[PDB]
Amino acid sequence: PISPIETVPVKLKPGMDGPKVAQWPLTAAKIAALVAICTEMEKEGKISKIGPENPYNTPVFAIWAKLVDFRELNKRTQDFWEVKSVTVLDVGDAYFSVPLDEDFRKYTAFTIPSINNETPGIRYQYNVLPQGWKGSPAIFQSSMTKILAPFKAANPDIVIYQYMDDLYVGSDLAIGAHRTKIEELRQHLLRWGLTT
Repeated sequence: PISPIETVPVKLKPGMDGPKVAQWPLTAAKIAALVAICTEMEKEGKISKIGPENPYNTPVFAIWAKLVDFRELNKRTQDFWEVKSVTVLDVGDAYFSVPLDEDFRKYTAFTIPSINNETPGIRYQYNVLPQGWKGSPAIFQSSMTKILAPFKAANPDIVIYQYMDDLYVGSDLAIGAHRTKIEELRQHLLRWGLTT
């Protein structure tokens, strides 16, 4: 889903405009692939079609996994403040549940190419943290930290540590009472839109 957390305000570096990078033609398999991916993403509110008033563009590609090449956007984006039983929870896909600042969404515009240069191509922008964008790790870690604050309070007998994309949970609880804690954690995250 999309987490009910407030967005972090983000800006381009001073005197900078958004990227306008031309999209590489894609393999017909790749385009059909992206179209299915984006369709669900749109259905889920993760991305939105955009109008002629958005002039920006960043190249995407498929690998099916959609990949965005935010090289150019990353250069124009402000800097961020970069910061026994053990379970490692993969929260990599939970980026797509954290809202992206509304005023910044327009800079993430991308185009899925049209088959055979026929149609114009569908334009979308992100409503959530895109992967590979400069500020996602820092905004995600920060949001994750606020979401976990109440859980850590109630369970100070557990060490929750995040290396980006992974949540490391450790405790000296027996394998059963620890596994139960992992499950209470997963349900708490779920309350907040994050699925793990």
